[PDB]
Amino acid sequence: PLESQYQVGPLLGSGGFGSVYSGIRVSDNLPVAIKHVEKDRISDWGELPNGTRVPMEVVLLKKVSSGFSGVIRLLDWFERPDSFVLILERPEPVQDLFDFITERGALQEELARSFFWQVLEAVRHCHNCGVLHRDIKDENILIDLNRGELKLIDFGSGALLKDTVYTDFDGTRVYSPPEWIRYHRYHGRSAAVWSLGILLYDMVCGDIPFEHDEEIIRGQVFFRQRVSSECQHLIRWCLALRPSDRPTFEEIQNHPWMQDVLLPQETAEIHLH
Ligand SMILES: Cc1nc2cccc3c2nc1N[C@H](C)/C=C\C[C@H]1CNC(=O)c2cc-3[nH]c21
Repeated sequence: PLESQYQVGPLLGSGGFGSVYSGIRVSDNLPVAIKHVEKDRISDWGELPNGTRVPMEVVLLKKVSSGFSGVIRLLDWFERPDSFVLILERPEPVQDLFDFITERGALQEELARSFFWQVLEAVRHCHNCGVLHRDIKDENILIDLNRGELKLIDFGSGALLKDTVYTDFDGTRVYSPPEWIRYHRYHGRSAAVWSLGILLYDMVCGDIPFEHDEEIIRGQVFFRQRVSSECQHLIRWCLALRPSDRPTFEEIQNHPWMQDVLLPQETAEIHLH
């Protein structure tokens, strides 16, 4: 079933998420990504409308799937005795934001604005679809280098969006909010805004602002690179200690630093080509 449909290429990466290979769909030569995840390594299980027991990740990807290119598209999935295999769309050429920032260092603010805006549109879409990502970070963002379009990947730490408190977390600790560190409690949207503040800092400074738990709890932001006052203000707002002091997504996108965003194509032409 999987063998007669897909042609497996080289390993793209492996980690907590599992193992992801490059691939081609034989029928139409479509570039794909083949993700393998061990059953033992999945703690978060979900159910389809069919009543079928699948990883939460599959549930969440189906819930976010549409013509919108800001989230990775799940094309197909398969169950093996000891693993689940996910077929994902693969943009070509592509590079993850972590690698991109590593190569460029700190991003120009115009470029950071375009990237951050697109991330915001992607996250808002997820929330509007009842999906919380819980792992927003540079490594989980792909850049379509031709089109200047960004894509959220890896919903393996995600959950159904709810208005009540989360007492579980499996994403990246250095992106997690002080209320998680201190109390093991957080709410979806406000935790997501914190991680977005970490991400934005990372874009404009070339690195994350905090490494240790004590740094997260203190939440004192030091800028190691030249960053405009407007951007600094937005970052500090997203990184407010009290979750209710953090901006809503609307407030972020209405912020003066976020005005006059480039289109993705304009972004690629100026910054990527
Ligand atoms: C180059 C590349 N293309 C991709 C296309 C579709 C989906 C993924 C993807 N990943 C890469 N490269 C990255 C660096 C490799 C592993 C990261 C891994 C992280 N978790 C995922 O679910 C996922 C999806 C893709 N990649 C991942």
